[PDB]
Amino acid sequence: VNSFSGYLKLTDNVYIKNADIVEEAKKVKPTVVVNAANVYLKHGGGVAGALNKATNNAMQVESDDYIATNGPLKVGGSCVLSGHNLAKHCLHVVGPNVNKGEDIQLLKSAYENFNQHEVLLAPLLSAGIFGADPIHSLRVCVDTVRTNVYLAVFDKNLYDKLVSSFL
Ligand SMILES: Nc1cnc2ccccc2c1
Repeated sequence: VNSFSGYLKLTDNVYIKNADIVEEAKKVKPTVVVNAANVYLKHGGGVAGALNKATNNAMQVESDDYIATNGPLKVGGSCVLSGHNLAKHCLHVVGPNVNKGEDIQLLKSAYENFNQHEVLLAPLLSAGIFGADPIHSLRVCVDTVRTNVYLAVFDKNLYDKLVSSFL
């Protein structure tokens, strides 16, 4: 049993809810929250900006030190950093950004990072401002992630379309 409430069950391991991931993280304090990161860990907008704002910029300060030491992530890659006030850990995952011309085949590699964690609170990778089709992102999630994933969708209209269209 876990603390996640109000989710619709899509598969054995994938759950979905219309929710603000920031407000969900604050309530649950999950072991892992996933950030929709870029390779520079520059958290300016979208999920990254919303989570960073909720940490009072502490996520960005930590991230800048990580990049100064290690250099940029790979598209499809990840790193584990602090969850600050939101979670124990934040898994920063880089999905391909279609608005930068990145290979959408890298979305499966991105979701494979989730398999290193038994339970996660996450957004749909590459969806929203990353420019991918969220329906596609949910299909790749279900077909790639084997661990237990609780997906938060910010848009109510999109949530209803994701559920209604789910095969
Ligand atoms: N409170 C907010 C604001 N913006 C967001 C943008 C993308 C995903 C979630 C968000 C949550």
